[PDB]
Order: sequence, then C-alpha cells, then structure tokens
Amino acid sequence: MTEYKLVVVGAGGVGKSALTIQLIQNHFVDEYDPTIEDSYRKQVVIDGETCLLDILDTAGQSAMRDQYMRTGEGFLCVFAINNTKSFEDIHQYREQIKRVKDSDDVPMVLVGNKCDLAARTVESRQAQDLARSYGIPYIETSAKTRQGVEDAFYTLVREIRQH
Ligand SMILES: Nc1nc2c(ncn2[C@@H]2O[C@H](COP(=O)(O)OP(=O)(O)O)[C@@H](O)[C@H]2O)c(=O)[nH]1
Ligand SMILES: CN(C)Cc1[nH]c2ccccc2c1[C@H]1NC(=O)c2ccc(O)cc21
Ligand code: NA
Repeated sequence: MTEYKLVVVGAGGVGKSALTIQLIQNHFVDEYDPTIEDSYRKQVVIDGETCLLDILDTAGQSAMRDQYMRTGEGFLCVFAINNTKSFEDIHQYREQIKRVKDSDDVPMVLVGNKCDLAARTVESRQAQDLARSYGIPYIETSAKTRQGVEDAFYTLVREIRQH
C-alpha cells in the first residue's frame, strides 16, 4: 500500500498536536507537552485506496528542521485564527520548505485552526489570499469539535498523490 509522510508545521500553540491526536485517536487533548515532537501512524481508506499515513507532529524544540522537511512529502501549515503572528509566520515556514525541497510546487495545505473560537483576528479572506499566492488549498479546522480535521489531512494526502 502507499505510504505518505505528512509534516504538521506552525507556531507554538496553534493546535498542531491537538489536530494530530484528534485525527489519530479521535479525542481533543487540551493539555499536551509543547516540547514533544512525535510521529503517529494510521491506516486509512482515501478514495478507495488503503493508505498508510506517517505524520510528524513538530514541536519547534532552524537548520535542524531540514531533516523532516527532506523526509516530508506534504506539509500541513497551521496557524490559529486568533493568532496574527502565527498567520504571519506561515511565510517563513513556506520559504524554508521551498529551499530544503528545492521546489516551488511542494504539496501543502494552509490550515486555520481553532475555528470554534469567537473574535477571530485573522480573516478567512486573508488566508484565502495567502493560499492563492502559494497555489495551495485553505481549510478551516477545529481540533476541539473535529470540524474539518479529516478534510485538512485527506486534502493534503490528495495534494501529494496528485503531484
Ligand atoms: N478552542 C480550541 N482550542 C484549541 C484547538 N486546538 C488546540 N487548542 C488549544 O490550543 C492550545 C495549544 O494546542 P496544542 O495542540 O498543544 O498546540 P501546538 O503547540 O501547536 O502543538 C491548547 O490549550 C489546546 O487546548 C481548537 O481547535 N480549538
Ligand atoms: C520514520 N517515522 C517513524 C518517523 C517520521 N515520520 C515522519 C513524517 C514526516 C517527516 C519526517 C518523519 C519522520 C522522521 N524522519 C525524519 O527525517 C525526521 C525528522 C524529525 C523527526 O522528529 C522525525 C523524523
Ligand atoms: Na505540540
């Protein structure tokens, strides 16, 4: 069966761990050690094919990150809709990925997490404009309610598969 190396990247506190654990274990973990960087495996059927997902939940403890950028086939670039800095940070993650991969066409999905929260500081339109300039999909998610979580990951698998 086909294996996919997915990397979850983004500023600390955006919900990278909560998104990964919600996909893998089907539950919301509100307290997960922000220093642990761990991998999770999951066998899933995507468009009638059995896939093996190897997902790296990055922790940010920059050249040491190159190793998972080299192994990684697709990147889930996560920001929180109530963290302007995490949205502005995306430009930096995108550039490092492009440089390490030596390519302008790397499978990526921009994810705006914590969509259950009120008073958002990053508008959907701003992230759509950012995603359009990169030529990648934008999806909003909530690791808390599980909204868009399967979609964000399976869309990234499709971006890799269709590359
Ligand atoms: N309301 C809400 N809180 C979330 C969501 N995802 C994560 N959180 C919270 O955001 C904080 C950081 O989450 P975490 O997964 O550790 O982020 P990471 O540093 O990017 O791994 C914790 O307090 C989580 O409970 C979400 O979709 N909605
Ligand atoms: C092989 N798997 C059991 C673990 C695993 N899953 C991944 C999914 C996407 C990208 C990389 C990986 C890795 C590791 N391979 C690396 O290069 C690397 C760098 C830092 C890490 O923390 C982990 C890894
Ligand atoms: Na984390």
